[PDB]
Amino acid sequence: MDGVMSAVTVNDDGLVLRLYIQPKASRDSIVGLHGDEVKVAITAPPVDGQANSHLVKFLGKQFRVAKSQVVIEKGELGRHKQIKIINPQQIPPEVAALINLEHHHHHH
Repeated sequence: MDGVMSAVTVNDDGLVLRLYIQPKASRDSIVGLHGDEVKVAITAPPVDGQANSHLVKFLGKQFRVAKSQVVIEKGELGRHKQIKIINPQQIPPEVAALINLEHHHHHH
């Protein structure tokens, strides 16, 4: 929106995943990843029970963590999503690109 650039935060417990869920796409594909936001299209119906199931899955699977480690801080009923990964086990490059800083400047 202005000058902040967010989408995820690394606390002292794990990491937060804040993106914009887009249900009724056709396939769980991240084709709307923004430099300041993240837009993923899940192929889940307009109901949470079905979407939420996919949500806890996509992460729980891709992150391989746990459902007890995946806390939805917001999005339960909104396109927005704020999942929290406690005791992370596997972090995809996607979120790593902002944590691993793929940039360099002859730093020591």
